[PDB]
Amino acid sequence: ADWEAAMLTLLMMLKVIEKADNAAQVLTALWFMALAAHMAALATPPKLEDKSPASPEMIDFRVGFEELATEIGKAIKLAALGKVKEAQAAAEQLKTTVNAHWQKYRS
Amino acid sequence: ADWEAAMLTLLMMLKVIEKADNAAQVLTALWFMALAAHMAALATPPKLEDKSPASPEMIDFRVGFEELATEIGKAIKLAALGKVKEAQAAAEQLKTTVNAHWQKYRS
Amino acid sequence: ADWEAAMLTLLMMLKVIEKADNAAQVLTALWFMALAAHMAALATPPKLEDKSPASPEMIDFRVGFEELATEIGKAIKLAALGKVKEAQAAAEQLKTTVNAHWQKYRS
Ligand SMILES: [Ca+2]
Ligand SMILES: [Ca+2]
Ligand SMILES: [Ca+2]
Ligand SMILES: [Cu+2]
Repeated sequence: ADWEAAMLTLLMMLKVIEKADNAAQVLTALWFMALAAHMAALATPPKLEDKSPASPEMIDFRVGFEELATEIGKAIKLAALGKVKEAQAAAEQLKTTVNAHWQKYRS
Repeated sequence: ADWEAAMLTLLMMLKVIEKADNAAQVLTALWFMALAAHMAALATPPKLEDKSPASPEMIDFRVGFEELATEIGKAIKLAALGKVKEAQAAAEQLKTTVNAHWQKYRS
Repeated sequence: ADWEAAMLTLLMMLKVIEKADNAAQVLTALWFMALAAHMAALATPPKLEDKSPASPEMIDFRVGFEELATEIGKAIKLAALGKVKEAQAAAEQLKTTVNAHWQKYRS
């Protein structure tokens, strides 16, 4: 799975979260977000493969991507604790982090 | 995903398993149990972060957590082989391992 | 999760893909295929554990297994891009790679 596959999975799963009804689905969808972010952890967007693993421009991508992953884990939390709507509220701000990270590296 | 997020996912997925009907769901839910246990493999419960990675008290947590993971894989087995109920019977004993591991490290 | 557990998951998820209707399910099922292939990446089939990690017969298994994983990522693509049927067409050829890899290492 390359970078744009996981990001499109994140964006699609966020739509499944806002349209879900129970806590099992939002926990299921958030875990897929964690799964998609886990598979593309070592991946590189098609914009930065010509920039070094030690370059600040791509290490920006490394902190921003793992910042996305830790916010997902905070959202998986409230879904597991039963707070299904605070998780959906946390998933709404998560879409901001997903949208911003995707736009500056997508096409 | 921290330790208590995965354990609450395990406990919730065990409830989805006993309430499922086919083999695809129990295989789906058991794979999420494997996924939750995989994401929190290197994690540490909020009780032992002040105990060393080489301490016997936390290496107890490392064997007990990976013992949980290998029992999950044995349960993913029977669900994949079509033995949907022997998997649910294996998931019931899996809840014992999940409950015992969670209680001695949860809050 | 051992090797035959993931392969039976792949074979079962391929049946869920051809029977699905939207793009969320096929993306969900394809991500489980990526998940099953990820958990059994370092695993070894019950036929080759008596053959070295540096032997060509098992390194054949290593390239063939990771070739399966990269074809999955190409299938997760079209499902995420909305091309739900080109993904199902890509999942049909994926079953060929799954069947061939499974038969020469299964029992
Ligand atoms: Ca609805
Ligand atoms: Ca029922
Ligand atoms: Ca149908
Ligand atoms: Cu992993």
